[PDB]
This record gives sequence, structure tokens and C-alpha cells, in this order.
Amino acid sequence: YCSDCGADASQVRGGYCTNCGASADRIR
Ligand SMILES: [Co+2]
Repeated sequence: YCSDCGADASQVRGGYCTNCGASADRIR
């Protein structure tokens, strides 16, 4: 999940969370 917004990890693309724009490393 994205620690910043809670989006499912499947929503990360291009090095960012596609919901909140968090950088990749915020995924946990
Ligand atoms: Co996010």
C-alpha cells in the first residue's frame, strides 16, 4: 500500500503512486 494515501500497491506506475504522487519508496 501507499503509506501516504493508502492506495493499493498495484496503483504505482512510473516511480510514483498514481493517486497521491508519492515517490516509489513510500510504498510499503
Ligand atoms: Co499514494
